[PDB]
Parts: sequence; C-alpha cells; structure tokens
Amino acid sequence: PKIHYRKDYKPSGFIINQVTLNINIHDQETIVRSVLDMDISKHNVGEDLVFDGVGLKINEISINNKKLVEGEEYTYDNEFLTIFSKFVPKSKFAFSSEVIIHPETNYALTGLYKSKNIIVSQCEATGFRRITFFIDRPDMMAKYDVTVTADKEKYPVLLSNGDKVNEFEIPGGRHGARFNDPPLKPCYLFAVVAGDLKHLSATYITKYTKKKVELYVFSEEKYVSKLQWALECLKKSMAFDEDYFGLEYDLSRLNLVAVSDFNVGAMENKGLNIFNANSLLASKKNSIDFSYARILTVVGHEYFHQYTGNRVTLRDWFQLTLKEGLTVHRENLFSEEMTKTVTTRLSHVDLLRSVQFLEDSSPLSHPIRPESYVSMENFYTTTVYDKGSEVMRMYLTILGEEYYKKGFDIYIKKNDGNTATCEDFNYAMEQAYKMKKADNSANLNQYLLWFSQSGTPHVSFKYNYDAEKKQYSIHVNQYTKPDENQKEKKPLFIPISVGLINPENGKEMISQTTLELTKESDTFVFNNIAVKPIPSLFRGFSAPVYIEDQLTDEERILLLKYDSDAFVRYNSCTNIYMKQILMNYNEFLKAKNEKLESFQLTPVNAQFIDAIKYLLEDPHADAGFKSYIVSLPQDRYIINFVSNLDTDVLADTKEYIYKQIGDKLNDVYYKMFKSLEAKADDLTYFNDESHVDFDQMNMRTLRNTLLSLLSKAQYPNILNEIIEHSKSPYPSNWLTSLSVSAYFDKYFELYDKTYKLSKDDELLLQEWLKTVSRSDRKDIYEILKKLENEVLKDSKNPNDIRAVYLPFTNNLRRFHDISGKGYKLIAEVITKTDKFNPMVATQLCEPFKLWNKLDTKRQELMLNEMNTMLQEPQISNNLKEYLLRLTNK
Ligand SMILES: O=C(NO)[C@H](NC(=O)[C@H]1[C@H]2C[C@@H]3C[C@@H](C[C@H]1C3)C2)c1ccc(-c2cc(F)c(F)c(F)c2)cc1
Ligand SMILES: [Mg+2]
Ligand SMILES: [Mg+2]
Ligand SMILES: [Mg+2]
Ligand SMILES: [Mg+2]
Ligand SMILES: [Zn+2]
Repeated sequence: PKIHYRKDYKPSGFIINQVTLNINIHDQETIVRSVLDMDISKHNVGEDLVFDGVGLKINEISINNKKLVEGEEYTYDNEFLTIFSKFVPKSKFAFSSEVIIHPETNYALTGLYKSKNIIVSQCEATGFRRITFFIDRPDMMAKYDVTVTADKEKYPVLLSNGDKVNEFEIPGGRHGARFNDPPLKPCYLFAVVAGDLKHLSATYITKYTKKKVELYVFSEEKYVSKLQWALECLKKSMAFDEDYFGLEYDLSRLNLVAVSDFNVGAMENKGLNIFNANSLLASKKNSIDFSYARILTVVGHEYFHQYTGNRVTLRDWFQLTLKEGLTVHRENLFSEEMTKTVTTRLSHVDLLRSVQFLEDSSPLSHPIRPESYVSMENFYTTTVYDKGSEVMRMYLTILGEEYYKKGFDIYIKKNDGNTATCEDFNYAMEQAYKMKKADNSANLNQYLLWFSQSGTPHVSFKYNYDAEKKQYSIHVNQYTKPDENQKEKKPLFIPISVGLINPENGKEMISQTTLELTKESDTFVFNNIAVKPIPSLFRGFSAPVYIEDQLTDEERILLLKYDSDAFVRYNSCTNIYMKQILMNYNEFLKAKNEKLESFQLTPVNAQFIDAIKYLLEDPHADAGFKSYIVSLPQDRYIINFVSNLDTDVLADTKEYIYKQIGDKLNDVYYKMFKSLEAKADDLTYFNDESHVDFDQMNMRTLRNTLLSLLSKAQYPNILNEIIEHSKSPYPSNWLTSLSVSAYFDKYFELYDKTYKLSKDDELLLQEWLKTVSRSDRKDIYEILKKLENEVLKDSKNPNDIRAVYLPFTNNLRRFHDISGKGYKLIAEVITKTDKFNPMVATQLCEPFKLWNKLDTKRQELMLNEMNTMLQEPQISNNLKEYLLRLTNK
C-alpha cells in the first residue's frame, strides 16, 4: 500500500502542455488515442518518464512518432507505464498512445463507464489514468483538444469540455464531434458524455460583461420533464455568485447532465457538470420535498466550483478542503439566501454535530487537511467538506461581510488561473484582517491550526455578575482531547458570537459582538450591564465545537422562548434534551445492571414541556423550527456523550422521553396537524415546477413529524388520518403515510399502494425503498429479504443498494440486534459490493464508524464482522485501507 505524504510534495520533472484525444466508442470496446505535447521541467533530474495508467490495454505507444518496444524501452504493470530515461527526449517532445478500455463492464463508475445507455466519465480524483496515460495529478495543467466518435443512432448527443468546433459524419452509421478547450485545466476536470440525451435550455446574460451564456440541462428521454427546477437553480446560482461575490461565468455554455449510476452527488467538470440523477431531477408528482433543497444545493455547489476549484484549482490532493470546504460554504450562503428559512443553517449544524463529530472522535479522525492518504476514493469526508465549510465560514464571522468580500476578491485575483494551497487562502484572509484591524502587524498564523489539528474543541464557560458595578464577565476555556494525530493540542483561534439577553424583558443588552478567543482561556468583561443577563453563546453556531454552556434548564428555557438567534434557541433545546437523555439513560442502565425489580426515572422538566407548547401554539413562529424542537437529538449526536453506549438502553430512554412529552402535548400535536393542512398541502402551484416554497415544505415537515409522533403514541383514531394522508398528491405525504402505518395492521396494504405509485419512476422507487428500509417494523429483517428478492435483486446501481440498506442501519433497536445479525447482514452487502464498486462498498461501512463507542458486546460483534471483511482474499484497496484505520491496526 503506497502511502502518500503531504510533506513530500515536489513539482514534476515533466510538463504536459497539450492533450489531443480521440475517443472512439464501439460496441464491445472503446479505443482511446492520445497525443501529449510534453516538455522537461526545471525540476527534472534525468528520471524515468512514468505515467499513471490503470487497466489500460496497450495497442501501441510512441515518442516523436517512433514506436516504442515493450521490455526494451518501456514496461507496463497495469498501474504505471515506465519509459526508461535513456529513451526520454531532453527537450519538447510528443508522446502518443492508443489503448483499449471497456466502459460497458466498468461497474466501479470511475474512469469511463456506461450508466444505463449513457457513456460518461468520472475522473476526480485519479480516474483520468483509467482512460489514458497521464501524469495524473492536479498541478499538471494542460490544454485539451478532444474528439469523440460513436454510433449515431445510439449516441446522438456528444459532449466534452470547451467549444464544440466540428461535427461530422463517419461511414457505417457513426458520427464525431470535436471540442477545443484552450484554458489550462487539471485532468480531473476532463469529462465526456455520449448518449441519446434530451434537454431543456435557456440563455443567461451576465451582470457586468453582458455575455450571453447558453444553459443546457440533459437527461434520458423518459425523465426530461424533471429537468425544470435544476435549470431554475442554475440561473439562481449564477445570479448569486454575481450579486454576493461579483463573479461572472466566462464560458459560452454550461451543460448539466443527469446519469442514473453515480458514486456521489455530482461533479464540477468544466462546462460539463455531471450529476447523480437524484441530485438533478425532480417533479412535484414524483419527488419528495427533500429533492428540491437537494437540487438547489448540488447545482449551486457545482456552479460555485467554477471559481473555487476550477479557475482556482489545487496544487495537490491534500489541499482538497480548499475547494470543497470553501465551495460548501459558498453553497450554504447561497441556500440560506434562497430559502430564507432558519432551518437551512440549523440543518447544516445538525449534520456537522451528528456525523462529523462522530467521525472526529472515531479512529478515523483527521484534520481538514490530512498529512497522508492511501486511497483518494476514501478522502472525500464530512471532515474535509463540512468541518472545512465551518472553517471557511469562520473567516466571514471574524471579518464581517465587507472585509470578508474584500479578502475573497484578493484570493480570486491573486490565484485565478493557477493552482493554490490552503495557505494562499489564509494569506488573502489575513490581508483583510490587517485592514479590518487597521494594523499590518495583525496576522492569522494561529488560524492555520484549524487546517492541521484534528479533533473537536470543547468550549466551556463560567459567569460572574457584580450588581453594584453593573459588570458582567464571561470566562471561557477551550480544550481539544489528544488523539493519534497530535499528542499535544494547541489552542485555536475561536470566534464566539455572543449576545446578552435581559431575562426580565427578553431584549438585547449589547450590540453584535464576536469574542476572539485565542488562548487556552480568557475572561471577557462587559461594563454597564444593568441586570444579570442570560448569555446567548456561539450565535449562528460560530465555531465547530462542543459547546458547554453551563446554563440551568430555566435559563435555557428562557433562551428557547425569547432569544433572537435561531441556533442558540435550537441549541438550548438540544442541551435540555441531552441533560434529560443522559440522566434517564443512566437510570435505565443501572436498573439493567443491578437487575432491579423496581426503580425511578426522572421526569421531563414540566416548564420545558410548557415552553414547547408555547412555541408550537405561536402562529407567528416558524414551522421548520417547530419540527426541530419536538424531535430529540440524533442518535449519532447523542453517542458522542456516552461511553459504552447500550443501544437498547438508549432506545428505552428515547421512548420514555417522547412518551412523557406526548402524554402532555398530543392533543396540541393533533390540533396543529389538522390546522396546518390547508397551507401545508396547498395544490395551487402543484403543476408549476418553477414555483418552490420552502416555508410550505417546512409546514409539511412539521405535519409529517407530528403525524409520526401521534402514530407511535397510538393517538385515538389516528389511523383515519394516516389513510387519508396516503391519498395526498405529495410524495412526502404519502410516503410518510407508509412509514407511520408501521404501527398498524394496515402497513402492508400501504406498502403495496405506495409501491404501485413508485414503481414507474426510477428515483421515486428509490425513495420508496428508503421509506421501507427505515420503517419501524418488528419484521424488518423479513421485509428486507423481500426487497432483496423482489425489487433490488442484483442491481449494481449505488442508489438502489444505498436506498435498501443505509436507512435500516439507523434503526436503533433492530440494526443493533444483540445477535449481531444486522452487522452480519451489512457486512455481507459490503463484501458483495466490494467485488464491483470499492468506493461504494466503503460508503456502506458507515454504520461501523461508531463501533468502539458501543457496549462491549456490540463492540465485539462489530469488530468480528470487520475482521471477517478484512480476511476476504479479494478485498479492495479501498475497503482494506478503511477497515484497517477503523479497527486501529
Ligand atoms: O464535491 C463534489 N462535487 O463538487 C462531490 N461530492 C459530493 O457530491 C458529496 C457532497 C454532496 C453529497 C452529500 C455529501 C456526499 C456527496 C453527495 C457531500 C464529489 C465529486 C467526486 C467525488 C469522487 C472522488 C473520487 F475519488 C472518485 F473515485 C469518484 F468517483 C468521485 C467525490 C465527491
Ligand atoms: Mg482495462
Ligand atoms: Mg442579477
Ligand atoms: Mg435501474
Ligand atoms: Mg488508529
Ligand atoms: Zn465539490
């Protein structure tokens, strides 16, 4: 296993100036001819010329049109092509090759492959070497001249990067298209697509240069009616980058293409963005609400890459977070502006603190710029993406919008057209910091520790108020636990956005304030504070940390009801829930351990339940926010706080708490479920795909959340409401009716009904699979076996496999069955998937990430399955590497 180290970066001894490709797609094979116009760099030391080339069948290779001979002048081992240095020219030369590849049987979906009837590439990170020989690293920038030929009937639409400069007929029913893309790019941004594609199009006129840009969105013919929202989102994305960042698209055309088989969400190939169909296609009849926010975010994300990743690219793969963290941050700003709902920010926090915090306290923990890797296919993590985004967002918090924009422009103007590193961005932000602070001695050197230090900081507080002096102090401490990456952790630059709430009237007592904590601890003092305040801490979730607010539940309730910041209200509620959860968990655990015949549980705080009722009944309060306060914290958030977590005890704990609150609020829940119906399910714009109302979708989220709570509670005659809900035109509603019917003998009647509604749309059927997989059923294992035999079968579509199995792994009681049979089942699926798609097999490992946090029996069960997978003779590099790190070997 070759380990690559960040510290070892060195420029290549070679240069590739021009790539000229001919890609000839045939029935049983694709022939790729490539001419590379090359040179010797100032770094050359007479080394052999080594190309990346994986799984290529060589027809011939030449230098300066002289055919090379295998053995004598080169060797190829199916991974590297080595040309012995004595045969490498000492000035500009042409390297040429012709190889054969087989997209039809490329089920790993990397390189050039076939998805249904579409030929499509995926080159990030090191997939270009699966198409032709190359020095496959992002600092090898070159111009591309690409010709694609193919059967015209099967593949009428041909696309690649750049301008289409020729189209031509070929004998025997074939045709070709030539694309020239003069700006330099790294090879991971190369793309080609061939297929019988249908489209929608529009023209966008840029804000300042007034350039006309052609926008095309493509899919297979069957789903062309699902393209409209994506096109609207693309327009919105272009406008936002123009309006917030002053950035305009500078190419003549941008193509978005949906394919059914894709390892991730989408890919920002220059001028030719390629999408998982589930992240591009939607219609109100055939998609759940979540698709609309998903398409907005993924279209936005790929568009924002045009500057942050494409025009400014990466020196090397260790800089990944420079394009991904920064582009997620740009997409978050975009989606917050487009949706205008507080739940947008809250949902990104929720994701970070459950999934990313779990990663950062697991054996997989890494900084957002790792020091090493074995597999790039495993490198695209929530740490790099989501913690990266929070680190990119902290610059905006620290600088404020005016100076952040100044700093961002410096970054773009200094690095446009080049490779860049994380230091380049920090440098640009630093220039703005000096300006904001009005002194050139100010620096952000400490800030760089956010790129290198792993683990989640813990921030805790003590307060003091002098009533005579009208003086309030906030004493703050930070602490990162030592881990495998750093024995000694250093204090970070932590920005703490704060407010001070007057508890008598709920009003703000100070102006907007961001505390700059740069030491292990500091005390922040405020004068002229007329009454003891309740502090509103880390407003907007201003740093990616464990917050320990040291507030009473009474104080947290006051914030939940009256604070101005959505995150702090949501966090205060979260903290009340966590205090209850840990208390009840320990009470149940002790009863279990001691085999007690009787015992007591601490009830849920009554004033807390009253506060939930208060907010729920407030007609001017936000529906999405309301759905968060009636939901307990995510299991994967909770597990970061409990050692040797007994999943059964936690399930019992959650049930007790929900039942406590429902016993008080169920009539309120029901009343709201009924009163919300008219607005939530309004059909006025059902046949307008341009019209998307995120408040209305949040109202449906609330109804569907309440319906779930009422169903579990077996609220009187709630099955009537369930049956009626199943007749709604909105899939979010009728799929909810399936999952909440789990608690009734009508489940399989609804199973069949919703199957019939879903089966004729590929993406809708995937949503139906997810709904079944996640169903709270005692017979869920039998149900899963039925899905396998009747629907999934031997599909190699990652969306199908992920839909059937991942939601089930969140079934706290059943996936974690003490027999270990859920662990055994997912490990079988992982091993089976690893035969043809190692990247997706490793994604299917996600349930095991928390293995060493569970009770010792479940730890042992999970470890046994992971060691079983590790012992498979045919295990991929991806899966082996991942499982070795995860099991601490
Ligand atoms: O950043 C990206 N597009 O701009 C893109 N990432 C994603 O789509 C992520 C984003 C959006 C999603 C939710 C979550 C996981 C998935 C889907 C974060 C992406 C693209 C290519 C790859 C990628 C890397 C490989 F090494 C590889 F072999 C491959 F096939 C794809 C991984 C992530
Ligand atoms: Mg091959
Ligand atoms: Mg405009
Ligand atoms: Mg299919
Ligand atoms: Mg380890
Ligand atoms: Zn990205």
